[PDB]
Amino acid sequence: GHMPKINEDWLCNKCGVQNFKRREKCFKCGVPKSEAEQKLPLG
Ligand SMILES: [Zn+2]
Repeated sequence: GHMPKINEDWLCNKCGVQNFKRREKCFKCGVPKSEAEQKLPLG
């Protein structure tokens, strides 16, 4: 079926955490995912 693959995690640039893969911001540091690991061309 579908596969957005937005739930693909993102390693933070400050706290460096493995998050809930769907987080817009880190659970403790609160850095934006847009300011972290970029994904495949798909909004
Ligand atoms: Zn963070």
